[PDB]
Amino acid sequence: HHHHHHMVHITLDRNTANSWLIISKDRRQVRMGDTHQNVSDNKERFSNYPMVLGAQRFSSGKMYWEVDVTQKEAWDLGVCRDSVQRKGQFSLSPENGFWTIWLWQDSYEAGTSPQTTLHIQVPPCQIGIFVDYEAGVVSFYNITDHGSLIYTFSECVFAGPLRPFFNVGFNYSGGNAAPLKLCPL
Ligand SMILES: Cc1nnc(N2CCCCC2)s1
Repeated sequence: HHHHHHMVHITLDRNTANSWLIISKDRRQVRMGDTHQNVSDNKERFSNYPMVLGAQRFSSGKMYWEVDVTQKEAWDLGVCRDSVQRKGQFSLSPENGFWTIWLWQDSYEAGTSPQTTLHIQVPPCQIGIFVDYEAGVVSFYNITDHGSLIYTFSECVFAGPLRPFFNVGFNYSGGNAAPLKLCPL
């Protein structure tokens, strides 16, 4: 892929974060805390899952960013509609306004409904995410394996502004404490 030149600087929006998340001062890293992080509740916060949005909203153009997933057991990454549901239980699907992939229990899947098995020979330490708004495309790349394609959502119906989407995952196992990090351009 030659999408690197559409690189955008993503920062995390504290106001959308689950109340257990800890975002770094530079707003480029997020991890699950061991308790409530002493913030007030608001209608933006994801209540049921350790999720947060990027501050940036995209309604046109081509955008690229990279996320570090080193030593994590579980995570979700991608984009979502600005108007996705925040409270209660929901599935990650395009019908619900999400275009995502995840790791959980030693397998990688795309967030279609129902979900799709991914075929990854080299476990990624960094993921590239490419959005072509006009084309209706969201693609995921394995930076660790020379930028190899993971998955393409095509014929996407975004139906609104898009926001970068993150889930650091739970840490029931004690093996998933590591952060998600937005990698430098
Ligand atoms: C002013 C505000 N508007 N909505 C708020 N909520 C507090 C958290 C639960 C949902 C209701 S704060």
